[PDB]
Amino acid sequence: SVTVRVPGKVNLYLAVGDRREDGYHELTTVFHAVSLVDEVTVRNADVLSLELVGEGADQLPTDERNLAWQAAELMAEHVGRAPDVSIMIDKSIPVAGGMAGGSADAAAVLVAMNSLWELNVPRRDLRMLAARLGSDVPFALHGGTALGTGRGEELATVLSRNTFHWVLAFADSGLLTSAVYNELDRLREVGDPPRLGEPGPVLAALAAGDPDQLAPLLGNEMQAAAVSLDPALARALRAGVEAGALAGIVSGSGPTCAFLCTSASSAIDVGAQLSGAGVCRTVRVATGPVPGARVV
Ligand SMILES: Nc1ncnc2c1ncn2[C@@H]1O[C@H](COP(=O)(O)OP(=O)(O)NP(=O)(O)O)[C@@H](O)[C@H]1O
Repeated sequence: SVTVRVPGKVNLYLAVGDRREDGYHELTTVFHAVSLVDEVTVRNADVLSLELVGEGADQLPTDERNLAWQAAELMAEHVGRAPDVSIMIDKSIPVAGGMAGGSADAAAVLVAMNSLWELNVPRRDLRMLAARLGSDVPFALHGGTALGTGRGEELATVLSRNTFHWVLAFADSGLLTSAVYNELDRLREVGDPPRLGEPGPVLAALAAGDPDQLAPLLGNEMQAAAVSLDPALARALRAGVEAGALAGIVSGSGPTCAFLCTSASSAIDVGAQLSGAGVCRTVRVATGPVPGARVV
């Protein structure tokens, strides 16, 4: 038996290219792994099986619709083997919370099988499988913080002088990424929504470990479009700041709102205030960066 710990992610920066076709938007993102994690335990078995435990885990498929299952099938096929493993996932990355928990579990399956079967295929081969699986699996292997420029290309590692302290808050209902991109396209036709800074300043603030410098540079071009559809998000972001956060953004298409705090103490206090105030379904504290999928 091998257990791998793998983190969920938040996007600190997301610039979304103008629609082209067939209706694509080129994404430039700064990905940041944070300490809400799943732990995936893989053992040899007679047949592939998958079980998940933890809040929300009962909502998830336990067959080939689950990326972790597809990961086990791909890793085994890659080494000409049958995927004869049992997979147990202790899920603590909030479900449907926009932090790419199925992608983290898939990355963890790759790493757990690599270690369990004593194969030790190189990291390059794992990144290759992760790309086949889906667009967030590569970052779950990578972990830390990284800048991503587009579909294939390597992620670029960004090191920080100190850890950052987050409050992460999850709305009781997610939005379809489809709809948010539509409202983004429309807001741009009808007007001029926020267009982001360049990502170099964001990387410099991260490198410096300076949350006061990072805070006004967090951004997400999808946020306006989310907030257009669910205006409640606007009051939630304001509430988090009223609670003492430096800044808050929506991550991705939501439902994660991410609030950068000055310290672990501050995040505890901001988190308490936000939980008390009921603007969100779930409120959690976290630190980042943390490592990607690794055997524990
Ligand atoms: N172990 C898993 N494998 C694959 N899909 C999953 C898994 N868990 C949840 N999902 C699916 O993805 C949605 C729930 O999200 P989850 O994977 O919990 O983080 P997320 O909300 O997907 N973040 P993102 O990848 O950024 O969209 C639902 O439609 C689920 O069916």
